[PDB]
Amino acid sequence: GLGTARLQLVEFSAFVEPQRHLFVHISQLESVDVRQIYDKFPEKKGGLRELYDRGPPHAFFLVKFWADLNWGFYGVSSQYESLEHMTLTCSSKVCSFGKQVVEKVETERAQLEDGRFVYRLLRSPMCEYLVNFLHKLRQLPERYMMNSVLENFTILQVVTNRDTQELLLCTAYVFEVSTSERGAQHHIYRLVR
Ligand SMILES: O=C(CSc1nnc[nH]1)Nc1ccc([C@]23C[C@H]4C[C@H](C[C@H](C4)C2)C3)cc1
Repeated sequence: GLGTARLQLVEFSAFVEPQRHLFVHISQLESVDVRQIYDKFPEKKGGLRELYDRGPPHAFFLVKFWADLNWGFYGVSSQYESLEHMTLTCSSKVCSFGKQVVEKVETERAQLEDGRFVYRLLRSPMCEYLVNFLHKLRQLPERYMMNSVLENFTILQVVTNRDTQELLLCTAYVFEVSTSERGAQHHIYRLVR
């Protein structure tokens, strides 16, 4: 369960269309030390270090993906939900070799549905950098080469209460490549210290 009392992730996927092909997908708990991965994110400000210091720790998660790169419109879809009416700020930092190369900030207001509030950020066009990176990563002859390249590639997703500036969720994404026989997969972890 990737979430807290105030906010949970319902679904998340990154895909390409001409049906959809999902490179990664979450639809709806072990632990990992944050110390392990200060290096793969920015550090001197707004880093994983600074954010985890502020807390709360229970809002910090790690997701390892094994992506399916064997298959247009390149999109990302995400959905959150909560019991409180809120307006969310969703920040996404793509990092290469610890350095931020993309920051994407989006806003989504609560939508009342079935006795709860949903937050649907759907078919958001995948940024030009990742589309370009993806088509290159595709070219590689071996999976072990893809994994070598990917071990210096991470994403940091921060979801804050726009109105109260409070952190609701912080997710760290790291990536490997799966085979065709073994579909896309994910393993969600809890960040601790
Ligand atoms: O994390 C987010 C939030 S959305 C966004 N921010 N900028 C653009 N889009 N999206 C996300 C996630 C994962 C992937 C990728 C990364 C590797 C592995 C696999 C195939 C491709 C290469 C693409 C999954 C792209 C995007």
